[PDB]
Amino acid sequence: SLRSDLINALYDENQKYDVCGIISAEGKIYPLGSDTKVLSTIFELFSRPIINKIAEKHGYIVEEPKQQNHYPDFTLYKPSEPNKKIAIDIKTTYTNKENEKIKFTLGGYTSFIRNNTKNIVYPFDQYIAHWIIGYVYTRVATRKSSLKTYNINELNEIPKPYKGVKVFLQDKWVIAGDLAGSGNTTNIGSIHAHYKDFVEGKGIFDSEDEFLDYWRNYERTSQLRNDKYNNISEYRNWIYRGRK
Amino acid sequence: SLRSDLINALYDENQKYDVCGIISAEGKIYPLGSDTKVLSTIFELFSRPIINKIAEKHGYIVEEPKQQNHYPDFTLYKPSEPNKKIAIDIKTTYTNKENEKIKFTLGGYTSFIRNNTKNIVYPFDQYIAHWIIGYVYTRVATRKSSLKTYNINELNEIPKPYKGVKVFLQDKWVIAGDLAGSGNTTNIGSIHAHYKDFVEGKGIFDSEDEFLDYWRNYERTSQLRNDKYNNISEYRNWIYRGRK
DNA sequence: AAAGATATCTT
DNA sequence: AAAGATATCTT
Ligand SMILES: [Ca+2]
Ligand SMILES: [Ca+2]
Repeated sequence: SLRSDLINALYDENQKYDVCGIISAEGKIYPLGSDTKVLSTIFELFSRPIINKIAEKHGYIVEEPKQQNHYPDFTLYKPSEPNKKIAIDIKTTYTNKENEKIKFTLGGYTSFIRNNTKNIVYPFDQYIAHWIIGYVYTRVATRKSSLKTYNINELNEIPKPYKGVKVFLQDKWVIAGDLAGSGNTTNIGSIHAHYKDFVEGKGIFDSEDEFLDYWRNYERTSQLRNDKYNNISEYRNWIYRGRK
Repeated sequence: SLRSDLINALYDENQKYDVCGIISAEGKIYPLGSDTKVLSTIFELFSRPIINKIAEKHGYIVEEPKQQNHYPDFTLYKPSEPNKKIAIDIKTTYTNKENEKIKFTLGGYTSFIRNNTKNIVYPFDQYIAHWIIGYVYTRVATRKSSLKTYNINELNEIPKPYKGVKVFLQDKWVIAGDLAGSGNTTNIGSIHAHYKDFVEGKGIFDSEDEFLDYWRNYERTSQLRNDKYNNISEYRNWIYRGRK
């Protein structure tokens, strides 16, 4: 399917190619930075061509946002089915060692999930799926990457800012956790778990209806949450009390 | 000086090279996206080797943050002058048509400017200068040719997501404005003016002491600024009255 | 954890 | 503008 073909293409492309720099039209190469900020940009650009290639094989148009603070990264849709749009968003995180627990931020809990047209390319009720493409890289220990430039014959001398990178495709609701991923920017937190848990889809929500309801009523601070719910157990108890 | 040599080298490099993609160690090239999240990253990486080359000719050490979430991008200093450190930060913004008015976010007003060791590589009082390397680009809409991968022999055929990149080097206090650059992430706002105003330093503050005092006492919300000051005129009146 | 830093944009 | 979106990290 579109999903199985996209997952296989992403696994493959990642296995084959290691991004190592930015290149000018003149052929001069500038090495990469160490932060997640440079690597989440690089992972998004890396996935673009793949997503477009797989979508075209399946008859889906691909549209990126026109505005800069909108979701999702990629909107897939057949022109004959306007309300079967698929949302694909790329998220990234790091580990210091290969097998520790990781976690992502999964977008806002106060924007398009509470308002049908807030910060989103198409009305939220036109989407039938919300997929996360998750990248995880292991930081290199060196905090002094290269400060020189390179030519096309020195490609294999360029220090890579990661040791290993893994990628998965999973539904957003399935890997969603019950604790905020950020405070002032109010992001859904994902589960806090090993990499295999995201691939396998071992979450905490019983359904996408429960995931949406949880995040739609989650309070912005601890103070407010202490009178309602802080976690999935307290949310289920809030449901028993009659949403009060 | 360090400064004059730095801006000549930045301006020259901008003029002679055009970034057009991310390259892998295998040689495959991925085209660029058109938003500031991508261009911000590319301009930082492009400037890194230039900053280090010029810094080294003046006998300055270049140190980058060891942790994410810390200012500044580049800390320059001599072993003989440890309390005369120079902070350099790269800021980027865009324009829809060449030469319209622009504005930048200049860093938090609630971190290192109010707490000497908050979110900064070195205590804030060891720095004697805070420079901004400002990048401005005109946005160019992505087309179909940006959605595939390229080989090195097609470098000059890759479509760029930008045009007319301009760069300046200026003191943070000199280009600082009196209105916040962001709400929930409490950043200082720069003046709102044309590129030449930034080059020439036509800001609203009379001194770096006034800049600092203004942003150290600026309240986070309009509700609170209503009773204090919202702009330079109100701040100067408040000061005239005895800070009340 | 919770809350607020890191940079910039939109309405 | 002011206020809160865009991603993700630290503490
Ligand atoms: Ca996104
Ligand atoms: Ca910075």
